[PDB]
Parts: sequence; C-alpha cells; structure tokens
Amino acid sequence: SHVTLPFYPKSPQSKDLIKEAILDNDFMKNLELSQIQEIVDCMYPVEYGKDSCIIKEGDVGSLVYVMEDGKVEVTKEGVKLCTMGPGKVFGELAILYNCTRTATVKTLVNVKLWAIDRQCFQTIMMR
Amino acid sequence: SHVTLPFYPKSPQSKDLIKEAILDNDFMKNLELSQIQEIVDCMYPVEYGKDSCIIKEGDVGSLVYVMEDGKVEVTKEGVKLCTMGPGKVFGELAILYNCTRTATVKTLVNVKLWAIDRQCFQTIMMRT
Ligand SMILES: Nc1ncnc2c1ncn2[C@@H]1O[C@@H]2COP(=O)(O)O[C@H]2[C@H]1O
Repeated sequence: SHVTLPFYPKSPQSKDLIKEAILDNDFMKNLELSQIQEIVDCMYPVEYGKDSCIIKEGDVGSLVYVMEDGKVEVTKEGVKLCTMGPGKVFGELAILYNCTRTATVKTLVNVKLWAIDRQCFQTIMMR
Repeated sequence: SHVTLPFYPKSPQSKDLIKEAILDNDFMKNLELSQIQEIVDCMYPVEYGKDSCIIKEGDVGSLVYVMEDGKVEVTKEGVKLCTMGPGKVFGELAILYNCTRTATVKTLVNVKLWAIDRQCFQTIMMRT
C-alpha cells in the first residue's frame, strides 16, 4: 500500500557524523529524532576526485549531501563564497524550497560524501 | 509552545516595496507567500549616513537588508562588484550558508533600510 524507503548499511561512526551534521545545519534543526534516523539510514555513499564539480549553480536539485571526508569550495557567479569541511550538509536549499541550485560546489581534494535523493527526503517530511 | 516573532508596523508603501525586493531576490522568489508576509512583518527600520560601511567582508553574518532609499556600492578584496539601489535585497548569502559576509557594502548617499535578523529569518523558512 505504502512506499518503502531504501536501506543502506553504515558504520556506526558514519551514522554519527551524518546525524550531527544535520543538527549542525541551520535549516534542519527542527527535525524530529525519528525523522533524522530515517534520513541517516537513507543516504548512500558517493566519491568524487579533486577538481570535480558536484553541484552547478542553476541546474535543478535532487540530492542532499553530507561530507565525510574532503573539502569543497563554493562559488556563485565566479565569486568564492566559502570552503566547506567534513561534517557539513550542503545542497539542501533546492530540496527544501524547491528552487534551482543557488551556487556551485567544486572539490579541492578527493572527497567521500553521503547523499539522499529527492523522493526519499520528501516522504520523511510527511511525519 | 513555539517562539513568537516580533511585529513591526509599516506603511503600505513599505510593506509593498519589501514584497518587491524579496520577489526580486534570485533565491527568495521561491518562497511561499505566507513566508514572504511573515518576513515583511519582521523587518525593522535602519538609517545610515553616506560614506558608511554596513557589511564588512569576512565578518560574521546576522542581518539581511532590504533597501528603501539611497545608493550603495558592493565590493571585495578592493574590487567593485556593482552599484545598488532601492528594491534590492542584500546580505542573504552569509545567512544562506552559515558562513561569513562575502562582500563589503558602503553607502554613497544617505540611505534608509529594512532589516530582518537571522533568527527570525530562519524560523520563517521552516514551513509549512
Ligand atoms: N557579485 C555580487 N553582485 C551583487 N551583489 C552581491 C555580490 N556579491 C555579494 N553581493 C551582496 O552583498 C552581500 C554581502 O554580504 P553577504 O555575503 O551576506 O550577501 C551579499 C549579497 O547580498
């Protein structure tokens, strides 16, 4: 009758980094534990090498990311806004407020991320 | 019980200029009209004389501004980035990224602004 969310096995310390990264993000410090637990179980791993463009400002959004290793640079209109380290969320705006990517994310080093797709996250709001 | 956002009574003209500034921001046009209203109500007035620096690059962010009157010039690392007048929103970037101000805003003539602070600004974005 109702949808089933994909489940991705994780190390307990991965699980811990994701959660805490979520609590750290301004626009998600309002989520119920139950809901954060559902997010944590739903992210999947993705790696990018250095000099990689993950998010292009203007394109549409479908993935929200938590960074486990590495360091990324954020730019809007060729302007360096800031850099981001592990334990930080990003690419959340276009998923929450259904807009287009507000800036571009390039990698500086190799990075390992967690990512959750459009569909899954929506469902986790219906709580 | 949740928190209670402050109310700032406003001239209809102003309540409308602000709605304009917001709808013209290249990110905030995507907000629900309710959220836009809640914002409008939470803005409050600030005045600056000319040759004054409102936002300094590298600083911690706290306030988003809308501009009612005046001209301001946005810069960075010494370089100019654009003139700017009434109806525009600025200072959204540092809030949208829990990072630091990315530019330096200075007046050019006497200016008048509306300002929402970041706690209000985010409390509003957590809806519906
Ligand atoms: N290249 C640019 N063109 C126009 N406005 C800008 C530019 N860069 C920054 N700003 C504005 O200037 C503000 C300076 O502080 P913020 O980064 O918080 O938000 C910024 C934007 O509102």
